[PDB]
Amino acid sequence: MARLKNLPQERPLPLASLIEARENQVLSMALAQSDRVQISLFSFADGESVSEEEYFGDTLYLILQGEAVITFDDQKIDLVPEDVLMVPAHKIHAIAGKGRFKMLQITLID
Amino acid sequence: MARLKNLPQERPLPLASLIEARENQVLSMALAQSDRVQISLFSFADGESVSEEEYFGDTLYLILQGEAVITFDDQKIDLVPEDVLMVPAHKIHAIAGKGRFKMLQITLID
Repeated sequence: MARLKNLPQERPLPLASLIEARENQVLSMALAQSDRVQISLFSFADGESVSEEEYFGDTLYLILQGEAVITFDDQKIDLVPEDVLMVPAHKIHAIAGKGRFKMLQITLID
Repeated sequence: MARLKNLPQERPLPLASLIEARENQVLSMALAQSDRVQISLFSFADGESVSEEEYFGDTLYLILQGEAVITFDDQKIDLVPEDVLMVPAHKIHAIAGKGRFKMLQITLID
């Protein structure tokens, strides 16, 4: 079964408050158990993660806190809190922090 | 095919900036074309919409701008910008603005 998880149901909280940010560690939390959609919170700093990724489905990134940079093909795109960017299926890309940051990722597995 | 849509791909924007808010009108924008997940932006004011809803899948609400109140069963829960609340499948609920507001809704069709 598809289900949302790890989110408040009785007292609302800011989404950024659900994950810490660390200088030297990468943190992640799944917000869905689903075969059709992956929804995750992530935090890291600088290039502590920074793998090149290429997903089979479309992805939206939402910056919750801090600044980040996304790289693909021709461009470095800078992001600040509240920015959203959609990266289409099969677009090779990488994301890195400009310092510490927190983001929400939604990816279609499709 | 499942796909994300109506989101910037080359210049990031704040999610709240993608929809206006109006006193007397309800606005909506789909951010996905999918059979597995519904992702939408909505804005309205007060009880201009305010239907009681009951979804077959889990829903997360994220307040982008303005204030809102969610009602279900025993409780009125107040929300402010950046708050997230998850409302599980089959929980009857209603959402109303405390004035104008904008929100993101993610609902599993499952």
